[PDB]
Amino acid sequence: MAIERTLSIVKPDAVSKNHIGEIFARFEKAGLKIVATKMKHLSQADAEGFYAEHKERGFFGDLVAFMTSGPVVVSVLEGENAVLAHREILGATNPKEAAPGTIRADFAVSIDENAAHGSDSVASAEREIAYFFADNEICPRTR
Amino acid sequence: MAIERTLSIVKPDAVSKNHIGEIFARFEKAGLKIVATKMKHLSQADAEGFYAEHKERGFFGDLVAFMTSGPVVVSVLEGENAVLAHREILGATNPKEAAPGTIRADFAVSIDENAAHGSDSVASAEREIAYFFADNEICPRTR
Repeated sequence: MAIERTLSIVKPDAVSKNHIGEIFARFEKAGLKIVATKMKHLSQADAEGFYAEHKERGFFGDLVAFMTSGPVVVSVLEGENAVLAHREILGATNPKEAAPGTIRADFAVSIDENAAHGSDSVASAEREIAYFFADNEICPRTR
Repeated sequence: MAIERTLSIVKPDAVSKNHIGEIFARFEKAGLKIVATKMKHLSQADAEGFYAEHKERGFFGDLVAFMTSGPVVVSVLEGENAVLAHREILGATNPKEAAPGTIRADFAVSIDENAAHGSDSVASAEREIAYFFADNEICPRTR
């Protein structure tokens, strides 16, 4: 259908075990294009701001701790049906419920340590992308 | 077996052909760790500054034009013997002279569009890394 952009995060687990390349390759093989990317070590404030909607939930602290335990790679992916297609390759949030051959199935150890993040929707994608990237930071493909 | 850092650039050809993941994976498979990375679209000044040592060369204009023709990915790779090790997996600058299985052999179409850059020495690596990255930008692995 229409060209969408979605946020990817390779989480501290997948980075520490050096799966950045393999994961990126999954994106690109499925036809998604990386139009922005950067490695970051999120501060407590960064993670808390990003996951702000879950501020009152029981798992908030766990989530913040895991996402600040080490450097991540934050990326913007562009393509047809990007949000859902990205979601398909990632697999279920729960790696034990994730289908074989997906990123979570292949690289995730647990719920907390589930390798990668992807935006849940187009609406969530715009906010998440805007959280990590200035609009002039997202590089159109020339060439 | 002393740990070094070297600069990697995925050039606009390999980026436009969506080989970022595959190339990254080659790095990680070789025991190198990605400790910094970002996608950038180099300005003419950016490119001219980085390649300043070739300013007087005839091919300078072609080099700058190609390296500004589209987005690149600049990265810092870390590991034992990183400079030389990176150059081994990259292969010869000329893809016709590159060994099988190297990045240039697999992803380069020509000498001009040869997929990727790697620092040629420790002195140049220290300069190239500092050109694109603040020390505070290079993320040590904490897990």
